[PDB]
Amino acid sequence: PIVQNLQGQMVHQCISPRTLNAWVKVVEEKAFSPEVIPMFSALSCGATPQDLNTMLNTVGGHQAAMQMLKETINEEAAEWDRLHPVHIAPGQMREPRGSDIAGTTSTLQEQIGWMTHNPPIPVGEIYKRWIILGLNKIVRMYSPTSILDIRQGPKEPFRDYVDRFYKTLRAEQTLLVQNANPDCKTILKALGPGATLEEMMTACQ
Amino acid sequence: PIVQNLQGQMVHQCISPRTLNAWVKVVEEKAFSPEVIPMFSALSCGATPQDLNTMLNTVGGHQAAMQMLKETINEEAAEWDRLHPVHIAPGQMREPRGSDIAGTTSTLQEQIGWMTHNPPIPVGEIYKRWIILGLNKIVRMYSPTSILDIRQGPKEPFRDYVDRFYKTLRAEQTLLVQNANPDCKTILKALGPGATLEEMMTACQ
Amino acid sequence: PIVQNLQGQMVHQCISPRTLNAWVKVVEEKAFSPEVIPMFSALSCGATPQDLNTMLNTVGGHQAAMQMLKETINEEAAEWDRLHPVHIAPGQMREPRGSDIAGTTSTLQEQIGWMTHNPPIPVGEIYKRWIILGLNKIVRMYSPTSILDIRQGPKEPFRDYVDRFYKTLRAEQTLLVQNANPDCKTILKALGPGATLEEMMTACQ
Amino acid sequence: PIVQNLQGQMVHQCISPRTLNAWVKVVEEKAFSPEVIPMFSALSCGATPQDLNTMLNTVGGHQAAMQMLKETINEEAAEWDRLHPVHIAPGQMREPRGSDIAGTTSTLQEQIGWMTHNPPIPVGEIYKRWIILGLNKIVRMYSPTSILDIRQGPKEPFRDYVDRFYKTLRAEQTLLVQNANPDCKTILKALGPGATLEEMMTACQ
Amino acid sequence: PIVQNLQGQMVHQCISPRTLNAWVKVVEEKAFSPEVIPMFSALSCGATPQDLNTMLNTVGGHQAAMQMLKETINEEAAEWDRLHPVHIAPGQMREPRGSDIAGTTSTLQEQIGWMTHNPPIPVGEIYKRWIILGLNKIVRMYSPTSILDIRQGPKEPFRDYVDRFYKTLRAEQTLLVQNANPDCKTILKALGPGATLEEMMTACQ
Amino acid sequence: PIVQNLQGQMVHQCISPRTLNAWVKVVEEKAFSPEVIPMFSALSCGATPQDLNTMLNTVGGHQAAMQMLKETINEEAAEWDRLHPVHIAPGQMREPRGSDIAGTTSTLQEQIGWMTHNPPIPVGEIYKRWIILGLNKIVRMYSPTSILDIRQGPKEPFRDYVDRFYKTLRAEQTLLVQNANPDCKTILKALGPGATLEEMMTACQ
Ligand SMILES: O=P(O)(O)O[C@H]1[C@H](OP(=O)(O)O)[C@@H](OP(=O)(O)O)[C@H](OP(=O)(O)O)[C@@H](OP(=O)(O)O)[C@H]1OP(=O)(O)O
Repeated sequence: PIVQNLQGQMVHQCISPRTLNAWVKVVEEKAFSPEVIPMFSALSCGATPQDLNTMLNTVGGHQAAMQMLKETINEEAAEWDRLHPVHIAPGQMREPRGSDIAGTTSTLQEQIGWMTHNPPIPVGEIYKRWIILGLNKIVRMYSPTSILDIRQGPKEPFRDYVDRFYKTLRAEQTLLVQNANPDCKTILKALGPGATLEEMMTACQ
Repeated sequence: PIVQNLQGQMVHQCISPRTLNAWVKVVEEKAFSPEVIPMFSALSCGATPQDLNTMLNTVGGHQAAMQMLKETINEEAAEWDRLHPVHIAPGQMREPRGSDIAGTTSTLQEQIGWMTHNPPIPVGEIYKRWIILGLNKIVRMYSPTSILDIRQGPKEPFRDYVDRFYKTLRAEQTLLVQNANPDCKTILKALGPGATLEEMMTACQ
Repeated sequence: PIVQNLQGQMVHQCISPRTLNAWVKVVEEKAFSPEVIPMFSALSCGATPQDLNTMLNTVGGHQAAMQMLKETINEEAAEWDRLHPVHIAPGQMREPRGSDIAGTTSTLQEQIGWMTHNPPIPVGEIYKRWIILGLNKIVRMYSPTSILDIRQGPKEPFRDYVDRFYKTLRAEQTLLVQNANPDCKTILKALGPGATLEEMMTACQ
Repeated sequence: PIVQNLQGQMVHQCISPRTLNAWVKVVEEKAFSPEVIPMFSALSCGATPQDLNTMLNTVGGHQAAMQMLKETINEEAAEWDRLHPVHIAPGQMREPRGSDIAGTTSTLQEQIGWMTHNPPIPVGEIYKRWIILGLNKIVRMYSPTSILDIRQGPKEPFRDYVDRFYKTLRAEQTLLVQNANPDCKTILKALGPGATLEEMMTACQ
Repeated sequence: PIVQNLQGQMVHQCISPRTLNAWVKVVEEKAFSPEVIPMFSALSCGATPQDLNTMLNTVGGHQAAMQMLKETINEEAAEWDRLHPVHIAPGQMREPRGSDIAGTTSTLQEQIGWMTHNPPIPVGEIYKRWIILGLNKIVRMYSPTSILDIRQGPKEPFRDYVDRFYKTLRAEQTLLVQNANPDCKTILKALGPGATLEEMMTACQ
Repeated sequence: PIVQNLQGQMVHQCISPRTLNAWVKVVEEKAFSPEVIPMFSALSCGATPQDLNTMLNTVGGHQAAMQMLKETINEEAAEWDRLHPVHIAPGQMREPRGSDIAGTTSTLQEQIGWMTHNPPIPVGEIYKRWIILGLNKIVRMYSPTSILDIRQGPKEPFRDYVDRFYKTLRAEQTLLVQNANPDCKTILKALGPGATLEEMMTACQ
């Protein structure tokens, strides 16, 4: 990553073993549950394209997902190249292409040079947006169940039903009342319209 | 978070993997037991709105609770907007709206700019107050038992009863004597009024 | 806590996740065994009143003990207010009351201001003394056995007996010879007076 | 490794116990699965030849692999010596030979001297390229199965098949359709040409 | 402890939770095996008397041992007071007594003042010598077996016997040949005098 | 150890609990497998003689080995004294003897003084060479099997045989073909001379 030292210049620091290990574990434990994406974003704070490639490449399973992600990255890179065509002056900074942003045709020195320029060309932030676009599609694809099949069981506590319902909506990126069991549905119908979630959960407790 | 370096300027630092992992674990282990709230407050010391959103978004379960929290945050944001209406001068700091404080319509650069201004606009401290308001309502809602149902068993040591009693009061946010078993109740009645808790526990040992 | 940086000014630092987790675990594992108190004192080195409240508030069980501690803290605060009455000049440091020292009516900024003043008002050290007074009473109360009931068994090695004896004395805050078994008691009587513990343990080995 | 301190000079730092332990574990757990190579590259960021030799030498098993790697390193060193022949001036920097780059005939002081020269001779980056060449050959050799033997089972979900297929291709460094089961193959044939992987996985879900 | 910062002044630093936890564990796992003493010495590098008392006081068991240690410390303190009698000038450093060195009648500020004086009065190093004197007596006392009872079994490999023999000598602070079994004893007698341990172990392999 | 701070002077730092614990564990887990030696060398980077003695003394078992090591160290120290005889000028640096290099008759202050002198007397590097000489003899002695007894089993995969073969050669510090089973031996004989290990392993797969 690129960090500010104790004296206030932006410098390159090695990715820590703690960071590397945290990412690999979360993917092992959680696969592409939606909460993996904000964890990815937090663990890659200040990342260079080189560091982002490290994090993706260190994943050993889920290789269908990692191929789908490469495809998304190649589409965003090709759209970058459409919007930002490029033409080198000795000693001067060249303009990045899509494949430079994705870290496949650029060196770590060029990446640092772009990211610490005045004004900077935030190649790490741009690449991370492409990656997250790709990861969101994977989360959606790996979602096991439609929101239409989340219905409250006859003996299921309302809180447990709402937890399943919002967990599914999150992964898929009045239905709550419609899919409630007969007993809660009655209670909820009687609350009247524009009830908060707190009020519905209180009523059905 | 925003920290002071070794040379005494306020600078942005990445959220640590240690911090991220501590929060996720405590929610996995403790759910919305009341002691989770002072842990949240301690783990988010110096946080930007971006960092607070990271911590909330990295929770994978309890999605009914996290929806209730979004609702509370939207109410506080709307009250902010009532009290502090806003109208940009090139290069100058804009005034934050509710959604800027909650980190949904502001960038990390704007958040740092507000929090390190002279004088600062403590957007992270303001947002954290809204979050804690929301978390306290959740703790109260998830409290399993009324204080009225905490009564000392015929064979239950007085200390164990008092522990259950104050654990429940804490989550719900002379009753102690009234709910004691016959044997302790006698002892306690005879101590006379304005006995300390130490004196009651000593007497019933 | 308040620490000296690498350049020698006293500055505020966030409580670490390592510190927070160490305290919670030691209370989970050891409850109010006497050795918990020197651990508390070591983990709270340089603490502000805010940090001390964090550490106490993050404990989830033992809520009878934490209520007894609040009582002790309120007594010490009221005695502070007796000895040090208070009357604000724009921009000037106000004098702390008992409730300021205990961190309930003071901000973190005021606490840092007191603790780093020339000369300082060590509000964190004062509060920590009150807490430790309260914790010692709890250790004493939770002591399972009287020293009078620690007697050496007919087959118990003398070393194991002495370990139980001094473990109990520590928690309760010639008896050793009197409570020894017949065989050691004989040996010990014959050593004559003013024998060291090393000499008694050697003799009874 | 060679790192920049807080004041911006390139200095030598000891390899951390965290780094050493991370590498040894990943080799214990993953052997020569392909994802071990990007982990090696990330854990050896800024490494001297001495540090790279440490990491290789601390591996206790897989000694057939570590002998094959020595062979590859000796070939690259001999090609270095072909391209860059060498001839010492008192106090002056000598030119490195292949065996200097691999750290067997150079001291740590010479290695730092080369790597921090203006302009630098990046002996650590050169050696790491040789090592990675050698590691890729080992990954290929230890690949258990040909891509030709990865075929979708009659009851195997398409996603699980694609995961095995791309895991194998990765280690070996229209076949996907040809090796699909009869049911998916039909669906896939009907999609028409130039379907993305996302579209094939959606269709076969 | 007292450490040098990044800028080269000697300053006080809080004892780390890592240090505190390492000590407590090693005593839990190893009791007073001899290797506990060099671990104590390494974990207390730069310690103040306050820090040394922390480390001793955080031990929960072995209270017979910790009482024996207090006795040894009181003897060394009384001998200090014999050799170095003391008589305060406003603002000036007082001379330490035995009980000041052991940290019972001195403040942390006085301890830092002594240890960082020019020239320094190394109260932490002096106290640590007293503690180690006391710990060595405990190791000796807790030694389970006399060296006279370490004899090689008829089926015991010579290496395993030598390991037990030197483990015992270490704790107790030609016998090796005399206590060998008949078969090795013959081999060893025939080697002739002034054989190294390597030669004896080779011969008996 | 002696490290460079953030400002570029060589200063003494305490051995870390992480370092201490890593060494003790690796000896517990691996005994004197050959890979323990490069781990020792990496964990003792920048060590003073005091730090090296700490690491050796913290090992609790293998006391026959640690006695053999003391013997080797005493031989190297006596050869040092032969090559470098010594004769003190008030305030001046004395010349080190063998026992000074091994840290038994020198203080930590003298050791730092030598190691940071201009030019330095690298007492830590010299002692570490003696230790490693001693450790290599121990690895050799504890090697369980002769290379002559490593032969490929009739059902043993060639890769597994080569792993055992090079693991043994490493500890002992055309035989490969001679000790192969009949089936591989045939294949290998037919490859012709000067085949690489990669080619032999490919052929026998
Ligand atoms: O790995 P160790 O040598 O035991 O030391 C570590 C380590 O910090 P260093 O990288 O400076 O060694 C940690 O880093 P990670 O391995 O987790 O990346 C860190 O944990 P944090 O990341 O949360 O800082 C930590 O400190 P903590 O005590 O807060 O766990 C600390 O251990 P000690 O400071 O106790 O020695």
